[PDB]
Amino acid sequence: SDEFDALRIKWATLLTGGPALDPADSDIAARTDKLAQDANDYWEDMDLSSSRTYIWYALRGNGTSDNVNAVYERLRTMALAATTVGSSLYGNADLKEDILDALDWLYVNSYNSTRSRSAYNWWHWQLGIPMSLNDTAVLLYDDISAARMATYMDTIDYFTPSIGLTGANRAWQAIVVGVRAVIVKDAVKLAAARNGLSGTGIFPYATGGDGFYADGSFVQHTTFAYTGGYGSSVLETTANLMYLLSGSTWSVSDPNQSNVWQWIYEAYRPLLYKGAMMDMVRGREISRSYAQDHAVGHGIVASIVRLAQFAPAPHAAAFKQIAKRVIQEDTFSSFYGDVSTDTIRLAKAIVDDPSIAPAAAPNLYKQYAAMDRAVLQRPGFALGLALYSTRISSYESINSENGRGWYTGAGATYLYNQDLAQYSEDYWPTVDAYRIPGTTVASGTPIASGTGTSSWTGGVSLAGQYGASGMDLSYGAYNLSARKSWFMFDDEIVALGSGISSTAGIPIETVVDNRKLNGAGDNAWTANGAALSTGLGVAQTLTGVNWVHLAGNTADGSDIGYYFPGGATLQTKREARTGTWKQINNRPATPSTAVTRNYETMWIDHGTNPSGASYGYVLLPNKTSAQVGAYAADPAIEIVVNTSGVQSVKEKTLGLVGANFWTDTTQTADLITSNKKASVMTREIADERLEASVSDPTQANNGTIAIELARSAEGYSADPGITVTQLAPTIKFTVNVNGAKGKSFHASFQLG
Ligand SMILES: C[C@]1(C(=O)O)OC[C@H]2O[C@H](O)[C@@H](O)[C@@H](O)[C@@H]2O1
Ligand SMILES: [Ca+2]
Repeated sequence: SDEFDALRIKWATLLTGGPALDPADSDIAARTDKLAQDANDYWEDMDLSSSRTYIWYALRGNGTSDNVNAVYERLRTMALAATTVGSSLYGNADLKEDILDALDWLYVNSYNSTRSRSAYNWWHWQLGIPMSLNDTAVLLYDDISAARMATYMDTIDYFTPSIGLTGANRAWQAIVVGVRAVIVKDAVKLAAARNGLSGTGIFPYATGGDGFYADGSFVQHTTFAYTGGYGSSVLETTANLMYLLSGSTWSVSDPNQSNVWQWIYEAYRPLLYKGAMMDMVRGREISRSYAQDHAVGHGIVASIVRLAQFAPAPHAAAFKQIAKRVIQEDTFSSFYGDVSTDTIRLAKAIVDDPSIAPAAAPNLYKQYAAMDRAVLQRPGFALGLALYSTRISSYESINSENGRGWYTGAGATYLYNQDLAQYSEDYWPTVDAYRIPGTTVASGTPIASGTGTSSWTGGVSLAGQYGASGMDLSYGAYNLSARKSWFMFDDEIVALGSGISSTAGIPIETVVDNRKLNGAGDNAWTANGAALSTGLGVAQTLTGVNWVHLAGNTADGSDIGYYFPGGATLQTKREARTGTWKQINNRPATPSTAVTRNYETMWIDHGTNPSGASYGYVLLPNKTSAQVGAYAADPAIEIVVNTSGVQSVKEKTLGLVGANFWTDTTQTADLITSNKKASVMTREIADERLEASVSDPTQANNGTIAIELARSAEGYSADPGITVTQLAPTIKFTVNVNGAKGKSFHASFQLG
C-alpha cells in the first residue's frame, strides 16, 4: 500500500460514505433504497445483448454528448448502488460485470481518442464524462484489470490533460486530472491539480472577469453574477479536492486558500435563506427543474459540511454552526433528501452533537458591487435585488436554456419569507416571464441578452445595516428609460421610479408583484380595508388604492403589504397558468409534463409613450392587513424627492435619509447636497451624532464626490479616502473614489 491507495479509499468513502454507514438511520436508508431502486431500474432495462447498438434505448445515439453524458451518470449510479453499504445491490458481482462491459462498449463505440476534444459541448467530452468515469474507476477499482483500466484513463487524459481555464471550469479540470492521478498513481499530475486551485477564478481574488471578488461577488462567463450557479460548482469541487489532498504530501499550501473561508462568510452565507440559494445569482440554471433553489441550496450546505472536516480551528466550528442552522431551518425539503450518503453521515453528526449550537441568522444589508446585486436579511424576511448595467448582462441563455430570463436581472425584486416554496415547485415555467416583480417593461415584449449602456448601477451601504440601490434604465431592444431606486430600511423597502419615458409605442408598465398563490389560489387579500374577490381567472382594476394586503400561503410569516404614498391605480389579475420546463429549457432530457400554478399579478400601467412618468410603493413584509392600514395612516416613510435627477426617501423613526443623485450637477435632497452622481445615506441621532455613507455606483468617476451636509459638527472620524474640509456651520467633505470599484465610504460626525 502507498499514499495513492489511501487517497483513493478516502475518495471512495466520499462517494459511498465508507463501511461506516449505518443503514439503520432512517435518512441513510431512504437514500439507499432510492439508489438501489434507480440502479435496479436501469440495469433491468439495459440491452445486455452481445451485439447491442446501444446500452439504453432511450439514450441511443453515439454522437450526442448529452446522451453519452447521461449513460455515464447512470453507470456511476449503478456503481454506487453496487458499492454503498445497505444497498439492495451491495457487492453484487453480476452488476459490477455488466457495468464494466458497458464501459468497454463505449470505449470503442462512442468515447475514445477518435472524437474531437472540441466536439459539440466540450464540457461533456472534457469534464462531465470524465468526472463520472473516474468515480466508477475508483469504486470498481479492484474488479478492474490493467488493460481495461487503461482504455479508461488514457482516453480521459486525451480529453483533459491539463489545467488552464477559469473559475468553475478550471476547478473541474483540476478534479478530473486529480482523481485520475490517484488511480494511475501519478504524482506529476496530482501536483498539477493541487496547483490548479491557485489559478484564475479560484483561490486568488479577481479585479475583473471570472472569479470571486473582495466584496463577496462571484462572476463566470465574464459578465454574469453566478454565485449560485457556476459558483456553486466551484465551491463543491474545490472543497472536495481540498479535502482529498488535506493531510497528504500533496496538501494545499498556497496562502490564498484562506480566501475560501471568506467565500462562505461573504459570498454564500448572505445569499442563503432557509435552505435556498437565491435564484438571482444562479443564472441560466433557474431553468433547470432538477436544480431549483432549495435543491441547489442543499448542495451549497453540503460543501460547507465537507469543508468543516479539515478547516482550520476557528472556521471549522463556524461552518458546523452554519450548516446546523440551515439543516434545521429548511422545513420545505429535507436536506438529507438530496445529498450524497457521506454528506448525510457527516451532517447528522453535527446536528446531533448537542455541543454545537446553530449559528445566528444573518441580519444585514450587503452591496455586491462587482455583480450588480444587493441583499437584505431581516429576522422575518430577506430581499434579493437583481440589477444589470454596462458591466453585468441582463441574463444568460445559451444551449437553449433560460429562453425567458429577459427581466430576471433588470431591477427585479425577490422577496423571501416563511413561504419557502415560492420560487420552487415549478415557479419558473409557469410565472408570466414578462412580469417579473419590481421591473419596468414594455408590456409583453422582451429584451436581449447583454450588458446595458448605463454605468449607474449600484448602491451604498450604511455600516452594513441599511442601504440604497439604483439602476439607470435604458433598454437597447426598444426605447425606454427610467430611474429606479430602492431603499432598504428595517421593516420596509421603498421603491421609486422617475423619468419614465418611451416612444416604443407600446404600453409601459411597472410590476409591483407577481406572487404564486396556494393550490386553491384562494389567498385572501384586501385593499383600503375591503376584502377582494378570491376567484381564479378574475382580472380587476383597483383605483385610488392607498394600501393592499395579500395573505401568504402559510398561516403566519408570509403575508405582504403594499403602501402607495400618493395613492395609485393598480391593474391586477389572479389566474392559473400552465407551462412546461421544456418551454424554458429545450434539451432532450428535460420534462415535458404540464404543470399549473396560481398567481396574483399586480402592476402600474404607465400608458403608451409616457414621458416623465413615475411610481412609488413600499413593501411591508409580514404585516397583517390591520397593520398595513395603520402604517398607511401614519407612515414612517416620507418621499423627499422622486425626480429625474435625484430620488430620496427619509425614515422618520430611524433618522435615516437616502438619496441617489443621477447627474453630475449640484443637487440637494433634504440635508444632503452632492455635485456628482452618487448613492448616499445618512443617519441622525438628534443632537448626538450624524453618520453618512457614500459610494460612486458608476465605478467610473476617477476624481471625487464633493458632499455637504446641512448640520453643524464638532468632531469626526472617517474611513481613509475621505477628506473633511469643514465642520461648521455646515459639514463639507470629499470622497476619493478613484478605483473605488463601487465601495461605500463611511464617516461619523459628532454634533454639538
Ligand atoms: C451536466 C450538466 C447539466 O446541468 O445538465 O451538463 C452541462 C454542464 O455545463 C454547464 O456549463 C454547467 O452549468 C453544468 O452545471 C452543466 O451540467
Ligand atoms: Ca420602518
